[PDB]
Amino acid sequence: STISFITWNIDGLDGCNLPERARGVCSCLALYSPDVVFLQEVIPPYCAYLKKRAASYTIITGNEEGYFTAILLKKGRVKFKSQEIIPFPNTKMMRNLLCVNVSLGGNEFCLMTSHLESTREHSAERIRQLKTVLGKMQEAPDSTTVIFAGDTNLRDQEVIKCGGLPDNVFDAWEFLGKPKHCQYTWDTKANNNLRIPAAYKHRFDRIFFRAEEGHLIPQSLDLVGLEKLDCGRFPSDHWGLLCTLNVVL
Amino acid sequence: SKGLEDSSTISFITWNIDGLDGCNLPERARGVCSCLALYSPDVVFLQEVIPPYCAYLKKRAASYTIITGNEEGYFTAILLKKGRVKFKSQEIIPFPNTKMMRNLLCVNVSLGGNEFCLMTSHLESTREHSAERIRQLKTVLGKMQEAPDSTTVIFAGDTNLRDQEVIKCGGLPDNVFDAWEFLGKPKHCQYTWDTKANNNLRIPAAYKHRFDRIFFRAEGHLIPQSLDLVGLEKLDCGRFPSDHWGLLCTLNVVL
DNA sequence: ACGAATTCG
DNA sequence: ACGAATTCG
Ligand SMILES: [Mg+2]
Ligand SMILES: [Mg+2]
Ligand SMILES: [Mg+2]
Repeated sequence: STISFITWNIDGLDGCNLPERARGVCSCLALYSPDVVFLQEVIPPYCAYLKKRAASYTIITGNEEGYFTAILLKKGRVKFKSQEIIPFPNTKMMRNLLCVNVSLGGNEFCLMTSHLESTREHSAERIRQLKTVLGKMQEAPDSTTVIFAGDTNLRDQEVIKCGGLPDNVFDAWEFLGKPKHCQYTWDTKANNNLRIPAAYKHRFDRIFFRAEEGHLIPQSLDLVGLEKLDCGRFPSDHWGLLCTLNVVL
Repeated sequence: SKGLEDSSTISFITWNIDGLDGCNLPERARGVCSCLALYSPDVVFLQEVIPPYCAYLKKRAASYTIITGNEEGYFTAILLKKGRVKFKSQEIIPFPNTKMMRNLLCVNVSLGGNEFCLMTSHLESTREHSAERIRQLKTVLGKMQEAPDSTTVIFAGDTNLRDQEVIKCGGLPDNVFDAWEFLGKPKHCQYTWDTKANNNLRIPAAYKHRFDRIFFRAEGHLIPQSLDLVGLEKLDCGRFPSDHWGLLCTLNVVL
């Protein structure tokens, strides 16, 4: 019993080349055919595109206006049981926490995504949001496997300020030994989309999990969306993360 | 006049006089000088002095010896009342990472039968430069601690501090006190920069800060007596001498 | 969605 | 020399 997924901030707020870039995202999704896709910065017409292009997935969204997150669940692999949205009462960017309860065969999951408050300036609110996420991860029954995957905008120091990850919550990248090839998910040296004429890189996109001992084992982690499209730009200013995991009973 | 009874007292003004605003500057300098004439402080600590402003001080505050923190741009100064203060030396300590030509100016003097190290600075400005401002504060506090134990150390200047930043510094050292805090945090002189009450910068909003502060090293030998704002009167041009209020402080040196 | 600089109210 | 918003590099 395995589960595979992609998490990706697809920069729907960039209107430039957006249709081509959306098609680019989905060409990448088609190659890997993940069980679950967690998306951030979806906008309404992008969601409308996904409802047709990804009609083979159940699509759950974090809002209906502005920009928002989504979780796509592969029909026939993933059974959708419920969705839950938890607000971030002090967000200035309409951010929230989107959760879905699902099963794959006999295994129950709570899958969660968010786009935490952006920029250095909003560190304090981002930390409060992270605490909300970690709190929610603890609520599921012990028998349920909890996975958060999303755009956290985190700096390592902010996780320390937060108290560090709890003893029963793990970061998939850390678990896999901090591989260098997929460390940075936002990198202005390698990615030209924002036209930032400087080199900055961050591990903004992260995966946290809580599972009974050895019931969830990350197997691989890889960057996706690394190829330029016809327009000479990438699907997004972020790279996506493709993760495969086994559920070991 | 300063007679026998007041011989144990040092009085001073600290004031960022906004020499970077050239508009109405000569009239505003005359306003500052009128205040100095009224209170006749022993020492004046100034920030944002520019070279033309030194000429205005030589004309309208001629009884003060002027010691400056630099020769060009904008800089601090310490003014010493002739006949009261004996000038012994001046020291300038750089702030190697300043982006605003800031530094620490110290003047060693004798006054009223006591040796003093008088210090001023204009610490790095704006919220954005908090980290550098904190580094500079540490330099200042370190220098206050280094002075010979017999000397009385007083810093007065424009610190640009927010209260949270002093905490991040770990707070003032054990033998260093803030004069305003010492006097019980009086409300009348709490804010030294206030855009509701002062319109020189034409900021269309109401913000207020205790940017200008006085620190002293002491045990029981230096006792603040009073702290008051100055420069709260509009001049003929309808503007204040500066965007900051000045602070007038008197301290007693005790056996 | 970087840090630095600048504009706006 | 404010904070927020925007622009610049
Ligand atoms: Mg973005
Ligand atoms: Mg593997
Ligand atoms: Mg100023």
